[PDB]
Order: sequence, then structure tokens, then C-alpha cells
Amino acid sequence: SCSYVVSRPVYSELAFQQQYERRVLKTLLPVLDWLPKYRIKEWLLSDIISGVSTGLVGTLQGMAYALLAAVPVGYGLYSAFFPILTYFIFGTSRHISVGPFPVVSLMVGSVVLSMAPDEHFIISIDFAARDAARVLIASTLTLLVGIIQLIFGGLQIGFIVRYLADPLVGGFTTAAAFQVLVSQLKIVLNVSTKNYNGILSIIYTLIEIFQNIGNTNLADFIAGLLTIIICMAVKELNDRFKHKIPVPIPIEVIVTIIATAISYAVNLEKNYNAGIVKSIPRGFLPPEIPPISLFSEMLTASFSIAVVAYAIAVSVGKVYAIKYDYTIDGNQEFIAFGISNIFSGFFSCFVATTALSRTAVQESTGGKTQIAGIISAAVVMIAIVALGKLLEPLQKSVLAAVVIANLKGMFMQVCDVPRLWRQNKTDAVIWVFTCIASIILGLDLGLLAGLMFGFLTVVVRVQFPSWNSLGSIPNTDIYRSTKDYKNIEEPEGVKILRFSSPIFYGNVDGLKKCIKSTVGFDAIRVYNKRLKALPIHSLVLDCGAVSFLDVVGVRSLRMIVKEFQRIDVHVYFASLQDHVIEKLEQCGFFNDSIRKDIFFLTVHDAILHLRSQ
Amino acid sequence: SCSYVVSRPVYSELAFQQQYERRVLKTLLPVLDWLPKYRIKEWLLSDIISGVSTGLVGTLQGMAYALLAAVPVGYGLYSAFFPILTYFIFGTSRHISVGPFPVVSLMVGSVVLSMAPDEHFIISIDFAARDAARVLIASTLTLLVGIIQLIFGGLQIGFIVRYLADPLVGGFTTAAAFQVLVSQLKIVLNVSTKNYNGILSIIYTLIEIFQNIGNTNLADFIAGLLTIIICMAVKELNDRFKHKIPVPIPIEVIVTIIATAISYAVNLEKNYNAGIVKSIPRGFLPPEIPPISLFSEMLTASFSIAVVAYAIAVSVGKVYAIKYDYTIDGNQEFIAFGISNIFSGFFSCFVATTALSRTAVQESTGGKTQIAGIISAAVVMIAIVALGKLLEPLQKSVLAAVVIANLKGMFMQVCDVPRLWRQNKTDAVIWVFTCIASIILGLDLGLLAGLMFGFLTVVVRVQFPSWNSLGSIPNTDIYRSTKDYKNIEEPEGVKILRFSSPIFYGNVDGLKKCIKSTVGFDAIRVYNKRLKALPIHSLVLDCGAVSFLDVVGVRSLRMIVKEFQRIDVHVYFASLQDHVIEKLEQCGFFNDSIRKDIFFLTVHDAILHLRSQ
Ligand SMILES: CCCCCCCCCCC(CCCCCCCCCC)(CO[C@@H]1O[C@H](CO)[C@@H](O[C@H]2O[C@H](CO)[C@@H](O)[C@H](O)[C@H]2O)[C@H](O)[C@H]1O)CO[C@@H]1O[C@H](CO)[C@@H](O[C@H]2O[C@H](CO)[C@@H](O)[C@H](O)[C@H]2O)[C@H](O)[C@H]1O
Ligand SMILES: CCCCCCCCCCC(CCCCCCCCCC)(CO[C@@H]1O[C@H](CO)[C@@H](O[C@H]2O[C@H](CO)[C@@H](O)[C@H](O)[C@H]2O)[C@H](O)[C@H]1O)CO[C@@H]1O[C@H](CO)[C@@H](O[C@H]2O[C@H](CO)[C@@H](O)[C@H](O)[C@H]2O)[C@H](O)[C@H]1O
Ligand SMILES: CCCCCCCCCCO[C@@H]1O[C@H](CO)[C@@H](O[C@H]2O[C@H](CO)[C@@H](O)[C@H](O)[C@H]2O)[C@H](O)[C@H]1O
Ligand SMILES: CCCCCCCCCCO[C@@H]1O[C@H](CO)[C@@H](O[C@H]2O[C@H](CO)[C@@H](O)[C@H](O)[C@H]2O)[C@H](O)[C@H]1O
Ligand SMILES: CC(C)CCC[C@@H](C)[C@H]1CC[C@H]2[C@@H]3CC=C4C[C@@H](O)CC[C@]4(C)[C@H]3CC[C@]12C
Ligand SMILES: CC(C)CCC[C@@H](C)[C@H]1CC[C@H]2[C@@H]3CC=C4C[C@@H](O)CC[C@]4(C)[C@H]3CC[C@]12C
Ligand SMILES: CC(C)CCC[C@@H](C)[C@H]1CC[C@H]2[C@@H]3CC=C4C[C@@H](O)CC[C@]4(C)[C@H]3CC[C@]12C
Ligand SMILES: CC(C)CCC[C@@H](C)[C@H]1CC[C@H]2[C@@H]3CC=C4C[C@@H](O)CC[C@]4(C)[C@H]3CC[C@]12C
Ligand SMILES: CC(C)CCC[C@@H](C)[C@H]1CC[C@H]2[C@@H]3CC=C4C[C@@H](O)CC[C@]4(C)[C@H]3CC[C@]12C
Ligand SMILES: CC(C)CCC[C@@H](C)[C@H]1CC[C@H]2[C@@H]3CC=C4C[C@@H](O)CC[C@]4(C)[C@H]3CC[C@]12C
Ligand SMILES: CC(C)CCC[C@@H](C)[C@H]1CC[C@H]2[C@@H]3CC=C4C[C@@H](O)CC[C@]4(C)[C@H]3CC[C@]12C
Ligand SMILES: CC(C)CCC[C@@H](C)[C@H]1CC[C@H]2[C@@H]3CC=C4C[C@@H](O)CC[C@]4(C)[C@H]3CC[C@]12C
Ligand SMILES: [Cl-]
Ligand SMILES: [Cl-]
Ligand SMILES: [Cl-]
Ligand SMILES: [Cl-]
Repeated sequence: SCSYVVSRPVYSELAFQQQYERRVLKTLLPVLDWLPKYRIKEWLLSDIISGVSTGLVGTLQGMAYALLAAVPVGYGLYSAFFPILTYFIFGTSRHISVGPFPVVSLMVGSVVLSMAPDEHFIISIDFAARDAARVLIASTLTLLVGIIQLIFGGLQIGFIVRYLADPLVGGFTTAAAFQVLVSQLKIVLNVSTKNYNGILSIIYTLIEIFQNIGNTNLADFIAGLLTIIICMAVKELNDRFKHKIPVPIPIEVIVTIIATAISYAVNLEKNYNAGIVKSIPRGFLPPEIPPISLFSEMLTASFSIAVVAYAIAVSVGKVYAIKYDYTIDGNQEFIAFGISNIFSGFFSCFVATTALSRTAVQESTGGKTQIAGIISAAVVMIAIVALGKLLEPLQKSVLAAVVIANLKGMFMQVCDVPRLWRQNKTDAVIWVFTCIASIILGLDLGLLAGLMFGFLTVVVRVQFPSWNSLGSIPNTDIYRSTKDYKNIEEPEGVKILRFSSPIFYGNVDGLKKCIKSTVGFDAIRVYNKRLKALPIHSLVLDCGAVSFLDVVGVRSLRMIVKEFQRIDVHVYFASLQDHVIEKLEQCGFFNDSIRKDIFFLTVHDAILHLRSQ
Repeated sequence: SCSYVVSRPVYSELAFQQQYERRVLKTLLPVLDWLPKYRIKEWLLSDIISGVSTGLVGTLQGMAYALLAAVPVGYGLYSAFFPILTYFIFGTSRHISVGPFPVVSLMVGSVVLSMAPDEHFIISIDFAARDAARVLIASTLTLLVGIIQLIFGGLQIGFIVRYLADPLVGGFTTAAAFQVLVSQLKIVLNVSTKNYNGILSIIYTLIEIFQNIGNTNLADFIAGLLTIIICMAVKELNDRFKHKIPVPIPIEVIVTIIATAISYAVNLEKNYNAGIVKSIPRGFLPPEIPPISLFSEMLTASFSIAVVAYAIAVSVGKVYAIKYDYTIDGNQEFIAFGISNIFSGFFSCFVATTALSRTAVQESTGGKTQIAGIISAAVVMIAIVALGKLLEPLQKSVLAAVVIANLKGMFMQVCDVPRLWRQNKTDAVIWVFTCIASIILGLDLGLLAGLMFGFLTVVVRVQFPSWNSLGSIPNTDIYRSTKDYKNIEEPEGVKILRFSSPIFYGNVDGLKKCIKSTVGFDAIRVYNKRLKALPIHSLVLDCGAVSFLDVVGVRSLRMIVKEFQRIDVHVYFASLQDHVIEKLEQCGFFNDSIRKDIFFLTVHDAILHLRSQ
């Protein structure tokens, strides 16, 4: 077959350089971008059906996730309504449904509970004033999140969600599922547990829940259990029996309607003391300017909430964009969601993002442009102004049960943890650390810890790389580690060291130790011994994988070269990239008799050059 | 001359694997290690002189740095005495002088002031009780630092000081010099400034200092200014006139002696209301167990103090070890300094490390084994029990002036910042960020911010690497970027992409964008267009610099291969290391018709294999 034949001079870097010479309408993405391009002839019907279905789903989801946040039911309707309108303009995606997404809602509720506890606020009971304070804190956090998102959009730094690695995303998702389960289990049992704010909050909440389980409400617990069983069974049947009924069954909506009708018919509120929403405001409240003074106490939480909400939004947007063959602008997603969160925070809402289930409902029911979003917003509006009184007898345990039933996919990544461990130990470590940190910390603090742990794992992987003592495969130009192939011959009086990482301070110390181990000695000790009195003659450094190089690395390279030259040992560098050589030359490496003539193209010109002497 | 000639088959990874087959008395380092090995015949005289000189220096330095800490003068004597004895046993180094090192002292004093303010403690004035509380807090912090250091010694994690990069070390050093200058300027002016704890503390301290400058004491200011001028002038003359007097002149000791004698003679305390130490305890106080309850409020500070103190200790130890041709055990340095800090914290001392100036004094005066340290400790002892009354009239402004005069070398790295910027922009950015963060934050918080900023810079450098579209140098096996050499020929219908970094999630997105830019299109869009209807035929991925690889990277590689195979474009991988291929095979890469036959040794076997078809 084909053979590897090449005839050329031995080029050093100096010789190679000598012979081969070197050397305005998108920030506000208009609705006019697609409204004139709209397809009125047929798209209206699909948009209307999809919007009605996803609005029916989104009213329920906003009401349910308003319990995850520490705000009364009814403001979830606002959080489902306002962000859709203020995303219809700036939004790039045309399939995602904008709403609470109970993970962001639970982080918001954790912030609100930390900044407005029951005992800290009410010292008399002042339900109305406490609810007003909780709503105001939620609106302030939403406005801060929107400001952060808009700032990130202005700076065009949309690559930050790259840092949200899949292992840490999965660990954070499982931990958030655990937190949501704990909160909604507190809700369904109708047990009054004092809210623990800080570290080990979830564990203390569980301890108090199982302590006060004796005070559980039978009606609320039974309703929640029955709702969970019905929803999960219907979802399982739909997953199995999937060839028919292409649209997913809106089991949650029907379950909530039946529960509300039954609770209105037999009046669980007064007969069994059931926990119902008991209050939904009618009409739209006037806007209020959030107090910016609280911004200092929400920074570490607003940053994490903005990052998580945007990551979920673009995740769902990209999942549906690769399906419908279009691209979503990430920086414009910053802009759209930041403006949306600011607008919603002014109008008394909590942080807005998209939900995978709601987006799936919207798309599977004839998903088309964001007009379906507008129809969903109109449905939420008519629920706000007309259907507010009808949903009063509905139990909060039903909404919590709906959320718990939806938590299954988020609970299932414990199954993929072991295969992650088998595939790559550091990824499983990232997963487990993110999960545990998000459990015994805040969810925001857990996210920040997971991000910095991912950064630390990258730093450790580049700091302790693979390094090999290379010898030649006979009659070829293939150099491989002498301990791996058993047919590798060691050349005459020269050691070849491949350091498979960029050289920086941690890699400085690692590379010094690796050279000392490879050559079997160190230059300083032998030089001092020879001075007091008064095996290897060359070391080739295979730097093919050296990506970058800093001033500490350049200093280390100069020190290594000088120390080995002191004991008549020549150090040659091979396979260095052009930019690394430029870094060397601008860092002052080529001074004091270096002259770039000890740099070869690969680790075979070095050996040939040695054999010439 | 020598020519590059090689004849071999074209090996893929599969073919290459087919033909070439693969596959108890040191933790307590005894004084008995060198006491029997001691050289009594001649080493006693050198040890005695060096110990007396360095003890005379260390008494003054401990007294001066006790002002950097928020403890009364006299406990610096204990901090200079006890750690030396408890380091004489476990210490590896035999040249460093154990003591306060005013940077660690200032961080300790910042912690103590934050945990014991004047207004928070004294509400009546209770100088004695406030001093006792400050001393107890300092001892608690010292014990916590020693516990952390001993734990780090048990875990053998001595590579952590590698993360203290030279740029961030320099920035932190300059910021610490600024903080020390501010504190000692507050001391010399004898102006009562309320202590600002937290962020922008140094700026507020300066504002109040220049506001209250009208209350300055003329005698203290003049004494401090004269001491500074004398010390700096003598140091400059010694640096210039250096051929004679090999031992550095102990100008600080003579200056302090003269100042104390003058203040005793003419009684500045009552005549000019000068700020003198006014109190030094006689004898050794009994030990007290620090209250562990405060450990929760010192963790982020104790960690940074331990890291900084150990880093300084091993820095000086290595500087003198490479001079005297010996090696110091870093993990045993953890053990020794942790035991020393625990012992000192029990006996009412603040955190102990080494000082470069004191170590230079000890070594230059006949530096020998740690017996000189014991002699210095004895000198400090006789100062504690006898010379305590003699040093009472000494002004604290003199000690602050001594520290300010010594601050020059720490202030001089602003000169090396611009050359750092010229050499490597990221290193200068690390320097400036560390300096600014340590300025507008705590010094401990500044150190932590600098550490995680260095980690972030490493992550960013590996996340946005150099990537090149490679073409062949004619009649050779040299492939270089087509835009750099102007003699590079692009092969027939194939693009070669070198991605000079390990592939991870950030690098996943970067590499996808790089491939899309190089080939001039993306696989998904063209595949979808062809499906709706119903330039490049190969892409070689030069992965020579790919160091590691994670599950996200493996998934990305599989997705890229499948997407390009969908449009009849073959993707070949070349120059991959053996461990990266092992990572691929254990991550499930070689499934669904991959079979390792698309992996070549270098980017010349790929081109030859293409030319075979
Ligand atoms: C882009 C990259 C990421 C950016 C991240 C940005 C984080 C910003 C943090 C901001 C910060 C530190 C600033 C310095 C941080 C240095 C870190 C160095 C790190 C080095 C790598 C501000 O610190 C000070 O906090 C004061 C309050 O304590 C605040 O209020 C004071 O003045 C007011 C008038 O101005 C006056 O009205 C008010 O009365 C005063 O008190 C001050 O204004 C403010 O300066 C800390 O505050 C954050 O908020 C909470 C405070 O309690 C705290 O909440 C947590 O509570 C749960 C437990 O209970 C926990 O479980 C939750 O999680 C979380 O809800 C957060 O934890 C904390 O973080
Ligand atoms: C190896 C790797 C590194 C390890 C680093 C270890 C850091 C440990 C920090 C510990 C910590 C956070 C824990 C969670 C951190 C999560 C981080 C996530 C990061 C994600 C990227 C504990 O948080 C809680 O703090 C409470 C006090 O507030 C403390 O006391 C409570 O219970 C007691 C009875 O137990 C009871 O007696 C007490 O009355 C209670 O109040 C609790 O016990 C404790 O749990 C924060 O505490 C640290 O100490 C100070 C507190 O004020 C604070 O001091 C600063 O003040 C200056 C300004 O004034 C500032 O300028 C200085 O710098 C610094 O002096 C620190 O800043 C803070 O850090
Ligand atoms: C890019 C890097 C970003 C790093 C961001 C770091 C954010 C942390 C700042 C300070 O840390 C928090 O401070 C709170 C101050 O209140 C603590 O609450 C505490 O407040 C109570 C009262 O002090 C304590 O008793 C409780 O332990 C606890 O809830 C909380 O635990 C602690 O985490
Ligand atoms: C490897 C990752 C390591 C992460 C380490 C994170 C350490 C920070 C934890 C909490 O942060 C601190 O909390 C203090 C709580 O007291 C704040 O003091 C504050 O206390 C006063 C009272 O609340 C405020 O008014 C002042 O702004 C300020 O001094 C201080 O500013 C803030 O930094
Ligand atoms: C389809 C789903 C949503 C219907 C939910 C309706 C709810 C309100 C119904 C369904 C099951 C019912 C419970 C069934 C049995 C009992 C025991 C009886 O001694 C008191 C009433 C009580 C506790 C009922 C309360 C109301 C209840 C919880
Ligand atoms: C509310 C409290 C109780 C939640 C506690 C959650 C913790 C304990 C759980 C959540 C996910 C779990 C991990 C999921 C999967 C695996 C792989 C298998 O080899 C068992 C261990 C390991 C690594 C688990 C360890 C325990 C774990 C981290
Ligand atoms: C070890 C390997 C072979 C297990 C393979 C099956 C995996 C997917 C299953 C089997 C049993 C499961 C564990 C059973 C019980 C618990 C406790 C609870 O906290 C949930 C997670 C955890 C820890 C599960 C994680 C996933 C798990 C480990
Ligand atoms: C990858 C890096 C960034 C992770 C850093 C995590 C660190 C800062 C966190 C993780 C868990 C935290 C601990 C959790 C619980 C407690 C108990 C409390 O009474 C004092 C604080 C203390 C002791 C915390 C100190 C800080 C801590 C150790
Ligand atoms: C060698 C060094 C350390 C000697 C220091 C001695 C100190 C105590 C001496 C040196 C210079 C002296 C000052 C010189 C001039 C004056 C002005 C006079 O109207 C009041 C006394 C006053 C303010 C003196 C106070 C004491 C003083 C500050
Ligand atoms: C107490 C307060 C006033 C201290 C403030 C210190 C700050 C402002 C100082 C300390 C060191 C300084 C840097 C030192 C050196 C250089 C290089 C030169 O190109 C000027 C800018 C730059 C980058 C300086 C910027 C300002 C700087 C960061
Ligand atoms: C820009 C290049 C050419 C300067 C070369 C000379 C360097 C070493 C000198 C010249 C002038 C110096 C600056 C003069 C003034 C200040 C303000 C103060 O905060 C100290 C640092 C700083 C910022 C100095 C840093 C170092 C400096 C920039
Ligand atoms: C490289 C990474 C780890 C560095 C992270 C540094 C971050 C966490 C620090 C650096 C400077 C800090 C800010 C300094 C000053 C203030 C003003 C105060 O009123 C509120 C907090 C606030 C706004 C701080 C928030 C946190 C902050 C932005
Ligand atoms: Cl979902
Ligand atoms: Cl849900
Ligand atoms: Cl020094
Ligand atoms: Cl000094």
C-alpha cells in the first residue's frame, strides 16, 4: 500500500525561518423581522391551538411554581404573563415558553425566605404585610437578575454557560430536585416548619418535617399522593403507549380542574381544614419601583439565578433550534431575558426563564412563532382577570404534587452517575461535588462552588499531565514511551522527555521533577559536587503538547537550560508551536547564548542532529 | 550536512497496535539527625555569634511586628521566642529565622481588629481587658493556623504553594506593603483613627488619617521620619559601599537603642506626650487554651494566613538551601510550622513564619545549624525576663519607622509591572488584579481572589487556544498555518485543523466554532438543506497538543464525526497521545462504526492515506 517516504534537510527553527520566510436592528431583534415574513395563510390556526394549550399549562405551572418562590399564589400568574410579552419583542427563539421553571423559582424563594423570615417580620399574625414584603423582595431580586443579564448582553459574554459543564449541571439538577422535593413535601403535608436559612438547611428541614409529621393534614396528603400517582402513571403510559396520541396528555391540567371542582363542591377548606390558595388577586396591580438598597444582599444569589435561568433558556432554545434548523443569538438571549426580567420585576414578578415541559407542550401542539406565546399570555390574562375566583378552592398540595411528579427526570441522573465514574473519574467527582455542595449550601452557593470546582479540575488536569520518556521505534520517526511498547530502543546517551501540557508555575515544578526523574539526577547537586571536587549528554524536550507559556515557564526553561549547560548536558526543544516560540522570544528567552538553534521541528531532527556530532 | 530520511509504512493507530504490541523517623525529623552529626570542634563559635546577632535583630523585629498585629508590645517577644524552640525539633531548614514577618502579622492584626473593635468592646476606658481580648483572639487564630498547617502536612499537599504564582505573589506583596505603610503611618503620626473593617478599609483609613493629621504628635512624627531616613540611608550606603563590611550593618538595632536611651534621658512620655510602649510584661505567662468557638469566624482568614506564612517560609528556606546545597521537605515544613504555630498559640503568640531580613542577618553572621536559632531564642528570653524594663521608654513610632524603612523592596515591584506587561499580558493582569483585590478587600480575601483569578486565567488560556488551518510545506512532512508562511500549499479537498489545547466543554464549543470557520460551513445546515431538497471531502484534526479529554469532549468528537459522515466528509484524527486514545476507548468513543482506523500517528499519514484513495 502507501508508504511514508520523505527526504528533507534537518531543519532547526532558525534554519526553517531562514529558508522559509514567515508573514443596529439586531440588538432589538424586531418582531418586524418575522411579522412581515409571517405566514398568515396557515400559521394562525397552529399558533392559536399551541398558544391556548401552552397557556392552559402555563397558568397551572406559574401558580405551582409561585409556591416554590416564597410569594402567594397569583403572582405566578404575573410571572407567566408579563415576561412573555416583553420577550415577544427581543426574543430570538420562537419555540420556548417563558415562565418560572421551579428550580429558579426555588432559588428565588430561598433568597426571599432568607431576607424575610416569619419570626423576623411578624412579632404580633401579619400575613398581608409579610406577603407584601416577600413579593417586594422577589421583585427586587428579579430586577437585579435582569440587570445582570442585560449587562452580560452588553458585554457579549455569552460563553459563560460553556463553564456549566454537563457533570456539574447534572449534579446541580439532582440537588435542586432534592430541594424542590423537600419544599413541596413540606407543602403537601401542610406542616408548619420554621425555615432554615444557610448551610444544612435541607437536612434541618427534613428533621423538622419528620418531627412534625404527626401534624400532617390527611386531606392534603391524600390529595397530593393521588395527584402524584395519577400524573406519574399517565406519563408512564404515554411514554410506553406512544404511537398514538402524538400530543402529550395534559394530565396535570385535568387533575387540577377535577381537584378544584371537588374542593368547591364539598368544601375541604372548612370541613377538613385543607390548605387551599384561598386568595387570588383580580386585575393587574400597578407597577412599583423595587428598592435598590437590597441589591447589596442579593449579588451572589442574583448572579447564580441569572446564570441558571439563562442556561436553561438557551439549552431548551438550542434543543428546539437544532430540530427546526435555525440559530439563536446567545447575547441577544441575554438582552431579551434581561429586559424581560426587568419588566417583570417592575410589575411584581419573580425570575423568568423557560421550562422544558411547557416548551414541549407548546411545540408538540403545532409549535410556531412566538405568536403562540402571545396567545398563552392572553390565556393567562383571562385567567388573571376572570378565572381568579374559580381557582380559589384549589389546594396547594395539588400544585406541589404536580411539581413532585415532574421531578422524576431530574431525579434520574443518579442512574447515570456510575457510568460517568466508569468513563471519567474527574467528571463523576465534579458531579458528586456539585450535588453535595448544592445540598449542604444554598443552591446559588452550590452552583458557584461547582463552577470553581470545575475550574480547579481543569487546572489540576493541566498541572499534573502525562509525561513520558520517549525512545525511537527502529527505522522510523516514531518515538514512544520506553515502558509501554517493549520494542522501544533507548538512544545513545540522550533522554527524550515529552511533557503533555502547557508550562506554567504548577507545571514548572512538575516539569522540574519530571526532568530530574527522567535523567536520574539533578544538575545543581552534580554541579556543586564537581565544584567541591575542583551518564547523559543530551536531553530533548518534546513540547508538542505545550499549549501556552507564561513568564514563570520561560524563566524555568532558561534555568533548566543553564543548569544542564553547566554540566555539559545540552537541552534541545522540539515540536514547539510558532506562537509558543513567539512567547519565548518576547519573554526574553533568546538572550545569553541561546540563539534559537536548539529548537527542532519534531523529535527526529534532534536525534539526527545529535548523531551528526 | 545531516538529512531527514525515513522509510516506513503508513501506520494508523489500529495498524500500529497490531504490529507493535503495547504493555518513621522523618515525620519527627530528629535533632538527633544532626546533633550527633554536629561539628562541635568549630561550629559552636559561628552558631553563637550568628544567634546573638539574629536574636538582637529578632527582639526588635518581634516588638515592631507586634504593632502590626493588634496586640500590645511584649507578645511579639513571645512570638519570637516560643516558635524557635518548637521549630528546632521538627524543622528541616537550618538557616531561616522563625518570627512574625510583618505581613502575616498585619493579616493577624486585621483579623483581631475585626473581631475586637474599640467601640464594640469598651463601652465605659478598658485598655487592659481590650488588650486581653485582642491577645486571646490572636492566640486563637494562631492555633487555628497551626491546625490547618499540620492538617496540610498530614495530607502531604505541599504543592499548593505552586498555585501562588510569581505575578500574584508580587501584586499581593505590593498591596501588603501599602497596607503595612498605612498602618505604620497611623502609628507614627500618633493619630487615633477608628479602625475600618471590611472593603475599602485602607482608603477609609487614609481619609481619616489625612483628616486627623492636625492632631499629629510632633515628637513621634520627627522620631519616625529621622529613623526612616537614617535606616534607608545606611541601607543605601551598604548596598553601594558593599565590598567592605560583609555583614550588613544592624542599623535598626543601634537606632532603637539610641532612641530608647534618649527617650529615657529626656522623658518624651511626660514632656511631649510621646507614644511609647509604656508596658512590657516580666517573665513568661502561663499557657491558656484558646476558645475553639471562634474557629468558625476565622476559617477564611486562617487558611490564607497559613498559606502565606508557609509560602514565605519555604521561599526563604529554598533560597538558602540552593545556596548551601541541601533540600528542605515541604510536607515536613507543614508539620514543623503547624506544630510551632499550635505551641505558640497555646503560649499567647501570633502566627510564626520566617523573615528574609532576619534570615539574612542570621546567615551572613556565620550561618550554621538551628543552634543559632536556639541562641537567638535565649537572647529573646533574656530580653523578656531582664531587658523588659529597659525598653519601656522606646517609642512605637520608632518600630513603625523601622518597618516602613524595610518596606522598600516590597514597594519596588511597581517597577517590574511594566516589563511584565510587555512580556506577558495575562501575568501583568494577574499582578494588577491581585494588588487591587488585596487593596480593596482583606489581605486574606485578596490572596484568595488572586488564587482563583490565576485558576481562571489558566482556564481561559486553555479554553481559547491557538488554532490553525495547516497546509503542507512542499516535498516535506511539515504542516504549518496557511496564513503565516506564504509558501504553504493547500492540499486537494481536505482541511487540516490544529487545535492546540485539551478538549473540554469550553474547548468543545471553541472547537465546533473553529471547525465551522475552517471548513467554511457547518454539517447540520447542509445536511438539512440536502434532506429538504430530497467543497471539502475530508477534515484532518491535528490533536498533537490535546493534553486531556473529558466525557463532554468525547461526546463532541463523536457528534462531529457523525455530522461530517452524514455529508460524506471523513474526519481523521492525528498526533493523539496514547493516554488520550485510552480515554476515548474507555469513554465509549469506539462504538457505532469507528474502529480506530481513522487515527494516524502524525499529520502526514492522514494526507498519504487520502492520496491512496
Ligand atoms: C461574577 C463572579 C461572582 C460574583 C459573586 C459576588 C458575591 C458578592 C457578595 C456580597 C457580600 C460580600 C462582598 C465581598 C465578597 C468577597 C468575596 C471574595 C471571593 C474570592 C474568590 C456583600 O457584603 C456585605 O454584606 C452586607 C450584609 O451582610 C451588606 O449589607 C450591609 O450594608 C447594607 C447597606 O449597604 C445594610 O443595609 C445592611 O444592613 C448591612 O448588613 C453590605 O452592603 C455588603 O457589602 C456578601 O453579601 C451577600 O449577601 C448576604 C449577606 O448577608 C449573604 O446571603 C446568604 O445568606 C444565606 C445564609 O444566611 C446563604 O445561605 C445564601 O446563599 C445567601 O442568601 C450572601 O452569602 C453574601 O454573599
Ligand atoms: C480550603 C479552600 C478555601 C476554604 C475557605 C473557607 C471559608 C469559610 C468561610 C466561613 C463562613 C461561610 C461558610 C460557607 C462559605 C461558602 C463559600 C462558597 C464559595 C463558592 C465559590 C462561615 O459562615 C458563618 O459565619 C458566621 C458569622 O457570620 C459564623 O458564626 C455564627 O455562628 C457562631 C457559632 O457557630 C456564632 O458564635 C456567631 O455569633 C454566628 O454569627 C458561622 O459559624 C458560620 O457558619 C463565613 O465566615 C467567615 O468569617 C467571618 C464571618 O462574619 C467573615 O470575616 C470577615 O470580616 C471582614 C468584614 O467584616 C472581612 O473583611 C475579613 O476578610 C473577614 O475577617 C469572613 O468573611 C467569612 O468568610
Ligand atoms: C467568585 C467567588 C464568589 C464567592 C461568593 C461568597 C459568598 C459568601 C459571602 C459571605 O458568606 C456568607 O455570609 C453569611 C453572612 O450572614 C453567612 O450566613 C450566616 O448567617 C448566620 C448569622 O451570622 C450564621 O449563624 C449562619 O451560619 C449563616 O446563615 C453564610 O453562611 C456565608 O456563606
Ligand atoms: C474558595 C472560595 C472561598 C470563598 C470565601 C468567601 C468569604 C466570604 C464569606 C462572607 O463574606 C463576607 O461576609 C461578611 C459578613 O459580615 C462581610 O462583612 C460585612 O459586615 C458588615 C455588616 O454586615 C457590612 O456592613 C460590611 O460591608 C462588611 O464588613 C464581608 O464583606 C463579606 O466579604
Ligand atoms: C383526580 C384528583 C385530583 C382528585 C382529588 C380530589 C380530592 C379533593 C379527594 C380525592 C380523595 C379524597 C379523600 C378520600 C377519603 C377520605 C376519607 C374520609 O374519611 C374523609 C375524606 C377523605 C380524606 C377524602 C378527602 C378529599 C379527597 C382527598
Ligand atoms: C436530602 C439529602 C438526604 C440528600 C443526600 C443526597 C446524597 C447523599 C446522594 C445524592 C446522589 C447520590 C450519588 C448518586 C450515585 C452514586 C453512584 C453509586 O456508586 C452510589 C454512590 C453515588 C456517588 C451516590 C452517593 C450519594 C449521593 C451523592
Ligand atoms: C455500582 C453500580 C454497579 C450501580 C449500578 C446501578 C445504579 C444505576 C443504581 C443501582 C442502585 C442505585 C442507588 C440506590 C440507592 C441510593 C440512595 C439514594 O440516595 C438514591 C441514590 C442511590 C445511591 C442510588 C444511585 C443509583 C444506583 C447506584
Ligand atoms: C472548589 C472550591 C471553590 C470549593 C470551596 C468550598 C468551601 C469554601 C466550603 C464548602 C463547604 C463549606 C463548609 C460547610 C459547613 C461549615 C460549618 C459551619 O459551622 C462553618 C463553616 C463550614 C465549615 C463551611 C466552610 C466553607 C466550606 C468548606
Ligand atoms: C537616632 C535616632 C533614633 C534618635 C531619635 C531621638 C528622638 C527622641 C529625638 C531626635 C530629634 C528630636 C526632636 C528634635 C527637635 C525638637 C523640637 C523641640 O522644639 C522639641 C523637641 C523636638 C521635637 C525633639 C524631640 C526628640 C527627638 C524626636
Ligand atoms: C492606598 C491606595 C491609594 C493604593 C492604590 C494602588 C494602585 C492604584 C496602584 C498600585 C500599583 C499600581 C500599578 C503599578 C504599575 C503599573 C504600570 C504602569 O503602566 C502604570 C500602571 C500600573 C499598572 C499601576 C496602576 C496603579 C496601581 C495598581
Ligand atoms: C510605562 C512604562 C514605560 C514606565 C517605565 C518606568 C516605570 C518602572 C515607572 C515610571 C513611572 C512609575 C509610576 C509613577 C507613579 C505611580 C503612582 C503610584 O501609585 C506608584 C506607582 C506608579 C503608577 C509608578 C509605577 C512605575 C512607573 C510606571
Ligand atoms: C476571579 C474571581 C474569583 C474574583 C471574584 C471577586 C468578586 C467576588 C468581588 C471582587 C470585588 C467585590 C466587590 C467590592 C465592593 C463591593 C461594594 C459593596 O457595597 C457590595 C459588595 C461589592 C460590590 C463586592 C462584591 C464582590 C466583588 C465583586
Ligand atoms: Cl421541565
Ligand atoms: Cl412542573
Ligand atoms: Cl524581610
Ligand atoms: Cl522590618
